[PDB]
Amino acid sequence: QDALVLGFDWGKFLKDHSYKAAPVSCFKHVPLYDQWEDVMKGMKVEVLNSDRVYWIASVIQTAGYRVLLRYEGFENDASHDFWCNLGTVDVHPIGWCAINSKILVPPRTIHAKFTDWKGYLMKRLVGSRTLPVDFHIKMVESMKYPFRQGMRLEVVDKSQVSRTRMAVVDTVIGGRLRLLYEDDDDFWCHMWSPLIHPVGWSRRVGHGIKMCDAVPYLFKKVRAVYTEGGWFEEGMKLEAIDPLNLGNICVATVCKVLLDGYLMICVDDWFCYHASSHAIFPATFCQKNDIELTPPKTFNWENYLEKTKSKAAPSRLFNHGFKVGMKLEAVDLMEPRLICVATVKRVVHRLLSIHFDGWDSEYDQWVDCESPDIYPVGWCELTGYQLQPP
Repeated sequence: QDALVLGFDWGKFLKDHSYKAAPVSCFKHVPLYDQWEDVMKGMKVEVLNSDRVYWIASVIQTAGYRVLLRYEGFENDASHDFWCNLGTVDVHPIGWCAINSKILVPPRTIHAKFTDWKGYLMKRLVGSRTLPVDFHIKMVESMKYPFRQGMRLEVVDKSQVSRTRMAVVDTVIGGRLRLLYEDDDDFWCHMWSPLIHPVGWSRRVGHGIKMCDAVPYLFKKVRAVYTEGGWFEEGMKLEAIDPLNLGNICVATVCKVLLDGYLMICVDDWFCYHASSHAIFPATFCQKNDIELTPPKTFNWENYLEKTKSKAAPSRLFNHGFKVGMKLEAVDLMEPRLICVATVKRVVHRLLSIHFDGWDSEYDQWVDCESPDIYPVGWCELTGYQLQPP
């Protein structure tokens, strides 16, 4: 028992501490997102009986992809409750045993409760919901990814974030890509990462670049931006999450206007943000929202604009269910191969502060609520990815 070290168990973690998990419906980029919440408490499934025979269980609690199940017949007895990740093969809709010549057997723990188990189950199933038709089928289908090993793309260079660099796709897992540079070092991101781009992008838009190809339609397209009046102009001041230090929201400047609504932003090296990005904010955003602003190398915006003879980028140029204390799995964007137990520490409109459980607060990351680098509880289990414990 003590020999079998399988790593982090969300179940043992969440039971002890009465924690809430961000639900699957908060994450648009994950498997089963579009089939979810036809998952709810009291839903009935056929599952393996562990005390190959199956039995019926009911959802007591949900945490990301994982459901806490209670075998039918236990009623209020919670001592045999068990967790099930809904991305596994051995959870089924009611009726599945009948079509697959399988047999329903009560757990040995409660088998002597009733003689007429069939009648008991009938009374328990009247008006019950079960899993969708083709639920696991629609899931393995959504997890055939457009990005394949061998596809070439442009990725911002971690060592010089003001240029892109060529990379070949190496591994695809759950929409996450492992990248290898054209010229032992590697890079992990999500297929929706604003960091990756089709070949010919940088030259087209005016982005610095070090210097078969994945085609434009494989890549997440950005939002159109509407504004009455002028655009962003070089020299305009704002606030931006520092890409090199994601715990920090910094005093920043529009350093270059590129094509297609893209901007090179500098901290007062340059980094490209789209104008629709949620990682840029109008001057005084942090002050209005009780977020520590990182000043240039007692900061005050009016005084700064004055000392520097600058203007603030106008507010009109800038453009879910998460709650403080919710658990999730978060990429450590400083080492993106690592996905870790995390907690939502702050919710400020669209912005989340994600805290890595066990790690110091300096390691906290600001990310948008729709970031592709945060995942529900059970996600690493569902895809086969390794989760880092607290």
